[PDB]
Formats: sequence, C-alpha cells, structure tokens
Amino acid sequence: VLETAEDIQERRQQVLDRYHRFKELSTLRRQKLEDSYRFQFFQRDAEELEKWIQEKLQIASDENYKDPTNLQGKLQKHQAFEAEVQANSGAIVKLDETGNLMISEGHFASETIRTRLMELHRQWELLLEKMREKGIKLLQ
Amino acid sequence: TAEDIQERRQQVLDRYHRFKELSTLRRQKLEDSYRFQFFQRDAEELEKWIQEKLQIASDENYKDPTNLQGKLQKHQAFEAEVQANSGAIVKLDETGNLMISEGHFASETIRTRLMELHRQWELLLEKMREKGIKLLQ
Repeated sequence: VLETAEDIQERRQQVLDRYHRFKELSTLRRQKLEDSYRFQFFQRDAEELEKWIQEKLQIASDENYKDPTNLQGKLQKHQAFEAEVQANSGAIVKLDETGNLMISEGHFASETIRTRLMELHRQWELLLEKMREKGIKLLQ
Repeated sequence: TAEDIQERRQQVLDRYHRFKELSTLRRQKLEDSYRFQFFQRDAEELEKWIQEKLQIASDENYKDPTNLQGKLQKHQAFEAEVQANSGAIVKLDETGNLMISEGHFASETIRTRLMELHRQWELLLEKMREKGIKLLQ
C-alpha cells in the first residue's frame, strides 16, 4: 500500500540528474554568461574605489587657505584622514585578487583589466604621497 | 611672529607624545570606526542586491508570453549573474571575521549581520535551483 523510501528518493534523484544533464550540456554558454557578469561587477568595484580616491585627493589639498585653527585641531584632522585611508587599504588588494584571477583564466577582457588595475594603483599611490606631503608640511 | 609660531609647533609636538601606546589606542579607535563604516555600507549593498534577486525569482511563474527557449535563456542569465557575484559575501566574511577576531567594538552586530546575509544568500541559491527545475516540467 505504501511506497518505499528508496523509490521516493530515486524519483527525486532522477529529477536532479535531468537538471544536471541540461546544465552540463550548456556549459559553454553558462561560462560566457558568468564571465560577462564577473567583468561587470569588477568594473563596478573599480569605479567605486576610483570615485572615492578622487574625493580624498580633492580633500588632501582642499580647504587649504591658511589655517587660523589650532595646530592641534589640524593635526588630529589629518590623523582622522589617515585613519580613514588606512581603513580602506583593503579595497585595492581585493581588486588585484579579482582582476588577476580572471587574467589567469584567460578572461576575454584581460587587457582592459590589466590597464584598469595599473591606473587604480597609480591613483592610490598618488593619494598616499599627497597624504604624506600634507602630513610633514604642517609640522615643517 | 617667527618665535611665536615656533612655540606652538613645540607645545603641541610636546603633548603629541606622552606615551606611544595611548596614541596607538587613539588611532586604533579611529581606524576601527571607518573599518566598521566600510563593512556596513558593503553589507547593505549586498543585502539590497540579494533581495532584488529573491523577488525576481518569483514574478510570473507559469505564464503564456514567453516560449520555453526564451524562459530557459532568461533563467540561465539569472543563474550566471548570481554565480558571478558569489565572491561578494566571501569578501564580507573575510572583512567582518577579521574585526571579530581582533575584538572590534561592533563584534556582535557584525557577527549577526554575517549570519543573516548567509541565510538569505543560501535561499537565493535554493529558490534559484527550484525555479530551474520547475522549468523542465
């Protein structure tokens, strides 16, 4: 009167095997779609970091009139600025990992990834330089 | 003014260091704050993206408009985008778990948000495989 557990599980297994067969037969299409999306996300990531770096670069030389404010207050402002920037030093590291992995996989946008990375590393190294320049040139 | 503007940069520089460890605690306090801010902004972004996905994974189920070939194409793009973004939650785990391992002040909030993120990501995957199977009927 009752159906065996084995029969019930086998019915589910057959549904899964059919589903897996269909994904396997369309592996190439699936690969290309995922590759396109991975690049889209990577570009989104690069743009987010880039927009931020430029914002902090504008600041690292802006609001610079003469500074009738306590040397102490200006000091701790720069220390706050330095803390923010240090807090975000992980962003560029993650871009590298992402971009380099696709590069190592022969992703179709390798060359665009390559130049995008050196351009962000350049803007990043710049920000760290102008941050130091501002740091010592207030003690002088 | 030459001597005046030299007393200032000497008085501050004098108090600027009285014990290095206290200075270390201070900027550690500042870094922890911004590190937390970045995590929160990233978590809400992934949270928002995941919910948009769960919703899409159920608009029209068995309708007439699109044919089987078209619906299957749309579903494969859906799975593709989701898998393409599976690194999003990995990076948050790394960032959030590092703060927890340090004794960061918002540890509880962070631990709790990571848990809920994984739960929702897991059922996005689940629902996704359900929709896929349903299309083979």
